[PDB]
Amino acid sequence: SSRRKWNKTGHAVRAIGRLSSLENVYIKADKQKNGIKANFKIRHNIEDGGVQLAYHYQQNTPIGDGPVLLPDNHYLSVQSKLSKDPNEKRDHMVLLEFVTAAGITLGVSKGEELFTGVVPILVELDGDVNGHKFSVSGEGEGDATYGKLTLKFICTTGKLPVPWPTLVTTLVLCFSRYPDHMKQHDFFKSAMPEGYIQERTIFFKDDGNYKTRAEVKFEGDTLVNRIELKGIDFKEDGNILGHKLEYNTRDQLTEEQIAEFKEAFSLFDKDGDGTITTKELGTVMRSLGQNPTEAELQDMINEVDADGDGTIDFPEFLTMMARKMKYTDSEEEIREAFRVFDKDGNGYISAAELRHVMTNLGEKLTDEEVDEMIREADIDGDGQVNYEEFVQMMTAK
Ligand SMILES: [Ca+2]
Ligand SMILES: [Ca+2]
Ligand SMILES: [Ca+2]
Ligand SMILES: [Ca+2]
Ligand code: NA
Ligand code: NA
Ligand code: NA
Ligand code: NA
Ligand code: NA
Repeated sequence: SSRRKWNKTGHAVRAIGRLSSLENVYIKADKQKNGIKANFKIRHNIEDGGVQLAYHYQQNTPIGDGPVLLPDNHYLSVQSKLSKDPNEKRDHMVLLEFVTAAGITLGVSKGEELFTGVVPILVELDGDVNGHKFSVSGEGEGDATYGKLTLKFICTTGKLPVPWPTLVTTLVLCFSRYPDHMKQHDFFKSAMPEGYIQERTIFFKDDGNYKTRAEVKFEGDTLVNRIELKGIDFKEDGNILGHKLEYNTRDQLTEEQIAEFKEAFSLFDKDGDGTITTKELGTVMRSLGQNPTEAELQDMINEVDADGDGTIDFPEFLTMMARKMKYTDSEEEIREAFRVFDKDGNGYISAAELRHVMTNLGEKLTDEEVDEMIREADIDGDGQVNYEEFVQMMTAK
């Protein structure tokens, strides 16, 4: 009962953490190359705690001379699920994926006609990472109508020398659902059938990088992604070549974890109308130190604003807290979070610093309950909460 008094205030923090970060795929026109540029960050969980980041840079250039749609700035959201086929002797990856355009608020080309139904997909990649060659064959299909891909990947050369997740980004964004108001912004479909070239450089923080080059085009009725990948400067024992990444990753919101999110949701949603406004989000951040402009609040809300109505619908909110427990935060992000409470920087959250936050955030919290709270997390016994004591209060299971 003092336990969830953490889970509430902790999720409220990890929510402002999420709204402050850039988890999507940010697309902008590249008129220079009559094509587009994209950039996003990828979170790879490490099987024994922590996260590997992969900072992605992306060029798309069309293959033919056909006029193409060059979009205003928007983004995609991807939701990847990796599983195994249990009949499958070979090194493989079953990939389900949902891909949705958003980030233009409220107020078709020949190409789209080609994606109206279900389309066969074939993927062929030849890889060299630190000189370990491998090859990968995929088949599956894309209902563009829903933003759904289903694909199976086999490593044709035996054992893959890199964790499968690192390849997911590399192994067909022409299957994104664009909403009706955004159809004039789908370059990918516009470029079909002749195709686009998809070039990426992918930096794994504290490790090597991939250079990828991909022909994505129709061959008959089948959409085909052919890829060369070249990895350099990886560490023999680092997270990639040491296969130290989680494959599976946890997709299970216990009944009870959704309810933790609603208790949080309701800290922002002060009027209980089931949506969070710039006004309400401002109110909570101000009572927690930060002091952002109208501009920042709109851009934070627009990071998670599916319907593009300029507010966080209770559902839009759950989606984002689901993400933020699915993928591990970085040490930078946890520190930023700590420093919301550790309002002096000494590396310890005092009884008197928890009060300052709790009672600035608007809760009764008499000097009895405040201490019941501290004691909850205080493993080493010191009457204060240190950074590693904090990371325990901010994890699942
Ligand atoms: Ca509200
Ligand atoms: Ca919304
Ligand atoms: Ca302190
Ligand atoms: Ca302590
Ligand atoms: Na340009
Ligand atoms: Na073209
Ligand atoms: Na190669
Ligand atoms: Na690039
Ligand atoms: Na290459």
